[PDB]
Amino acid sequence: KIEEGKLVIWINGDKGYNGLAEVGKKFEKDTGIKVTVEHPDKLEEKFPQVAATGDGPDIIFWAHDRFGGYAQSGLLAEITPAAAFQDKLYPFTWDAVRYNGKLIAYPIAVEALSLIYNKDLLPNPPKTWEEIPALDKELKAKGKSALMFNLQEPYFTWPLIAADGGYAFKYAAGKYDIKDVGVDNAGAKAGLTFLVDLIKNKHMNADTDYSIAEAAFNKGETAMTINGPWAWSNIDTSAVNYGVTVLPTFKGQPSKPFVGVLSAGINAASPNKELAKEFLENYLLTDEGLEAVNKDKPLGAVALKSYEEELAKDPRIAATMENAQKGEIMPNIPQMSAFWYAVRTAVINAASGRQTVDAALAAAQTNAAAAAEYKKILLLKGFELMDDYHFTSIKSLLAYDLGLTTKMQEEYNRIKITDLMEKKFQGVACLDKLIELAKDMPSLKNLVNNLRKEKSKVAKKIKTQEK
Ligand SMILES: OC[C@H]1O[C@H](O[C@H]2[C@H](O)[C@@H](O)[C@@H](O)O[C@@H]2CO)[C@H](O)[C@@H](O)[C@@H]1O
Repeated sequence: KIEEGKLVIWINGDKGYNGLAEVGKKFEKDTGIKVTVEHPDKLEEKFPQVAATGDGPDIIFWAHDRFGGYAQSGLLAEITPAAAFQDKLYPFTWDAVRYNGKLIAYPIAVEALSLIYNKDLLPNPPKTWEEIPALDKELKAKGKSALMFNLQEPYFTWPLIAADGGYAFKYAAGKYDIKDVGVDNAGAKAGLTFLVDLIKNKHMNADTDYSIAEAAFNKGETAMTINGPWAWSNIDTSAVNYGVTVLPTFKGQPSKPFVGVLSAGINAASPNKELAKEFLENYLLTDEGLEAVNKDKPLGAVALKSYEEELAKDPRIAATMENAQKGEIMPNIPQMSAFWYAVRTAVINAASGRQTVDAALAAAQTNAAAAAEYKKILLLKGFELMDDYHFTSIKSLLAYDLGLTTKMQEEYNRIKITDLMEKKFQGVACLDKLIELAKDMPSLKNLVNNLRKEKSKVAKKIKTQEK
């Protein structure tokens, strides 16, 4: 499926993919091996879909938080660099790409969000979130606004949720406790409430996304944005005299961004693993290779010691690391996918008014901790106890809810439907839905009765967890 004798690379559309293609051109000139760089939409979801069957790119780039899930799924080749190469990168960046004792990617660069501000509109940026409402009032009187940033991805709101105490998974005695989630504690609620209050008081708009915020800052319409180093080169080309600085404090506490390590993994199905390693170690992870990417879109604080010694003198990188040091490196555990999905739903629902802050975060807390368990019940006590005839009928009844074509209704197995069903009906909702759909099927009445019992069992187990 994957073509032998060339390299296909996937990297996100906000990174320096034209600079990476230039590294690939040098590789081709030395070796004759052509290197194609692509930036597919929804890359972090598309890779595990195609790689599951042995398709996809030779090399996948993403922040390290997704890579434990990919490795658990067997989608990644183990990385075994010689000690001489391993010593060229900072040890903590190798930690970010180690999963169950195995290196599963090459670390490239350390990313953290900073406060970016327009020095002509705002010579002295605010030290606190709490000052921003008054600043917005003052700027609105000049036809401007104080702050716009992407409110569709929870990555950008996390620094504020985490500031007063919110967390993802508790790190306890050397490992993450996948049952101890910190998204509905008092600190998380306080931060999300402040965000929702900014929207209620017309200092931000719930529909603001990456493109809208970037355009508004780079056109000089808003005084501040929150973004990572990849954003700097577009501001450079704009007319904005900008600075990069520490994020504002909340309730006197630093904002705590999730720190990501841009990482490159090798597809377990690649027939080009030797070439992919040669490209990543000896073409990309060099001063000249990282510079080629960095001049396109800045990487942040790179993992390669020799080149970071040059970048560290840049005040923008100093600000990036100051923010990174106030935050936490993301876990790479497989549960991160469910965490991000739950938190994305909570922030969007709270910002839009669809849910209160308390209700939105309570659901995200339960579902980040318990989605896997509800899915196990749905699969093993629901779908695997019904025959193919009834499974086909249930897929037909779910066709509108899950968007299933006739071919999808034909090809999708019980594991896939379980995944899709819980994405649509999060947590306990997926059990309720199957119970509702199978209430009236005569041959499934026994199956349905036990699902009610299973639903009750986990409800008890969920409470014993919280107290
Ligand atoms: O919003 C949740 C999202 O956050 C992170 O994605 C970041 C990425 O790390 C940055 O490099 C940049 O591209 O922005 C993304 C947010 O739009 C996580 O890495 C990702 O897994 C998670 O879904």
